[PDB]
Formats: sequence, structure tokens, C-alpha cells
Amino acid sequence: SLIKENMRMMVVMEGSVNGYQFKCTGEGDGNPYMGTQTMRIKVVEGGPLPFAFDILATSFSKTFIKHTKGIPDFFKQSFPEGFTWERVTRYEDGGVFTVMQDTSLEDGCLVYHAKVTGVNFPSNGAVMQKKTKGWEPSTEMLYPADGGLRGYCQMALNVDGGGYLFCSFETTYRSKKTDENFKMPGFHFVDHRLERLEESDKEMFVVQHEHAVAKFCDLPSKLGRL
Amino acid sequence: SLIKENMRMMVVMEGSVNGYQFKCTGEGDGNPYMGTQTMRIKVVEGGPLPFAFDILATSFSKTFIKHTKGIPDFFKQSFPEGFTWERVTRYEDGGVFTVMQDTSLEDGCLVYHAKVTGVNFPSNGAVMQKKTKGWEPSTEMLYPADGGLRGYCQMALNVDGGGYLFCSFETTYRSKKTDENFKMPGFHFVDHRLERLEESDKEMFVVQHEHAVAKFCDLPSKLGRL
Repeated sequence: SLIKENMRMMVVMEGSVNGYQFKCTGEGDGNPYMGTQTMRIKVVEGGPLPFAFDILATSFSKTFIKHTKGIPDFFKQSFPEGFTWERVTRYEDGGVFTVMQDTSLEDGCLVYHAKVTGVNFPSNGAVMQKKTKGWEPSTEMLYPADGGLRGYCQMALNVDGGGYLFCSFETTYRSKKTDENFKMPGFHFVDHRLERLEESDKEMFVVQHEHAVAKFCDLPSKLGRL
Repeated sequence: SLIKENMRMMVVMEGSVNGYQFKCTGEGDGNPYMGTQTMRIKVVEGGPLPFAFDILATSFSKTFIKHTKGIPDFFKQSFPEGFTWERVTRYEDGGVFTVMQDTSLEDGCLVYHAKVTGVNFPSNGAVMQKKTKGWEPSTEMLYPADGGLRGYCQMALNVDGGGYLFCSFETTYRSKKTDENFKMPGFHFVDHRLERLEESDKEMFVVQHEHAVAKFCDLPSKLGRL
């Protein structure tokens, strides 16, 4: 199959946050069926960034989700054509981060192109003041909609002092493939845990890891529901 | 302890939806430590309601959450004083459901008083057209805030035709107890599965059941985090 037990990925991210232009590139690898992946990222233009790199974290890889309980895999099924994802993240303090991402497969390497736009981040907020300390894990809720797959997520960002900064997002994943055999998943969840393993040069070099698993609620049901 | 292996509860809910006044009463039983509970509800004023009972479901019981390790029980620790919860649920189609709830313990029985207000529910929406078919399970994300415990949830309501209606809410849980020995939990999740077991008389009688468990993310961590 096109998606092997071990896969490499390359990324280019370009955009702006509060009008500040920047560009990042990255390369990594992972085990798509295990739901694990690692990415080494460099800020190639605009570094050192005047905002917390944490806001870019979720924009740097859907092919690396372990699918349990027979939940159809929207992403792995999309190759060789690939897919796109579009998202809007709203922070509790006004900041909004919108992304349009394209995922392709070239010569056996996954290729990502993310176009990002961050707006209205408060000048004295943790993001613009670089007082963030990584994300907590989260649970995404998904279901078919708008000719694709819709996902909703709520996340908490650790901040200096021991508090948290909340944000939520809605995503629409769209397949570039037109296949009679394509199997669409139904309502389900994806547990995520994105952790920063390393960083250097005022966040101009960052190493991120993510573990993701598609699953159903583990609680028993009185009606025989998933 | 004040909260026993088996507990009963009594509830009174009064308020309005889109200007329509109603009142409900209920009594239930559960096992607080197992995280299970059942409530038998009757609409005593305004029935049959012109809106889907489903929108009231989450307003009818935090004492019934299973706890294993690492997460102190904000709710069970609050007795005998009890606690309150305040919440705002926003539906993707404009409807907003706001609640102020009081939880007390009288003569060994849990007593709930919920004051609710639903506004702007679209006339032709699933709620006002009574085309809803129960909630999917969900995962609530919690952390300390505003002198209490903050909770965020995202829920999907099944609707006639096989689709879903999305909503999300933010809650603030406040303990009525002042105790220097009170242990505040840190960041965690609560998995919920609320199901309707029975109903009759155009929803003038409803039996709901809920299973809830406080937990950390299931996924392993690369950094030894919880």
C-alpha cells in the first residue's frame, strides 16, 4: 500500500501572525499505523518569531493516526491523491489562527503545505509575550459533514504561572480522491497528545512529537451504542 | 462519609425556552463512586413542551463521577456545604441555553435546583421542531479557574435524517465549602455518556442515565507527563 509502516514527511509553512510574516520548514518521520510521529522544524524567515511557537504546533499530520475498532481511515484512504484540511482556532482572549493545509504524496514522502493567518492576538497576552509552555492532550470529536469530515477540538495551553489559556477549533478535512470504494467513517473521536521534545535558538529550531488514536467512547452503554 | 455508596437525589428545574415557561421535577438514584446514576423526570408545568427535551438533559449531577487515581474529587469534597454550577451552552444554529444550578445535601438526599433559560433557538431548527434523537458521549476538559473549577465540553446531538447538531459549553463549578484542607484537582478530563432509557406522553416523562469518569488522557507520554 502507499502508506508504509514507516513514512517520512516534509513541510513548508508560510503566513503571518498579527501582520508579521514568517516561514518554517520541517522534516520528520513516524509510524502511520501506530499513530506516532516526530518532526524537526526550523524557522527560516522571520526568526526569532515575536510570538509563541506553540500557536503553530497543531498546524504541523493526519496520516499518522492509529485507527482502532475498524474506524475507517479518511486520510490513508485518500492516497495517492491526498487531502486538504482547513481550520479556524479561536483563543479565549481574541487571537484567531486560521489555516489551509494541503497534503500530498511524492516519491513516497508525505508533503505538507500550510498557509497560516493569525490575527488579533492581544499584545499583552501569553502568546505575544511568549509565556506559553506547551499543550495538554486533547480529544477531537469527528463526523461526516460538508462533503468531507468535520472535527471539533478544545485545547488548553500551559502558561507561565501555572495557569491555562483556552482555545477551540473546527476543522473540515476534504479528500482529493473520488473513489466508489472510499469508506467514510461515522461519529468518532481522536485522542491527541502533542509534546515538544526539544527547542533551540529562541524557538528557531523545534522538535515536536504527536500520538493520535481514533476510537470510540470506552464507557459502557445502556442502549448498546458505540 | 457523607456521600455513600448509594445515594438518591431530588431535582426541580424551572425556566423558559424561547419565552415559553415550564417546570420539571425529578428523583433519581445512583452509585457516586461507580460514576453511574438514573433520574426519572416529569414535566409538571408547560407540558407537552414545544421543544426537544434533549436540550435539558445536561442540566439534570456532578457528585456521581468515578475517580481512580491522581484527581481529587472537587464535588464529593464539597459536602456538607455543597456546590453550584453555572453554564452557557451555544448551539451551532444560534440557540443558547444558560443555567444556574444549586446542589445541596439534606437529610442524606442530594437536592438540585436548576434555573434555566433558552434563547434564540431557530424556529425551524431540530430543537424547536422536536427532531432530536439523543446525545453522543463526550469528553469534558477541566482545570482550576476563577476561584473554582472550569469545565469545557463539546457535544453532538443526533437529529432526524442521520446528521448531527453541534453545541459546546463552558461551566464554572463553585464549592460552597471553605476548607484549608480542600484539595483542588489539576488539569483533567471527564468522560460522559448520557442516555435516555425511556420516555412517554410526548416527553412529559423521561428516564435518563449517565456514566461519568474523571481521568487523564489514555495516550502514553514521551516526557513522563500525565
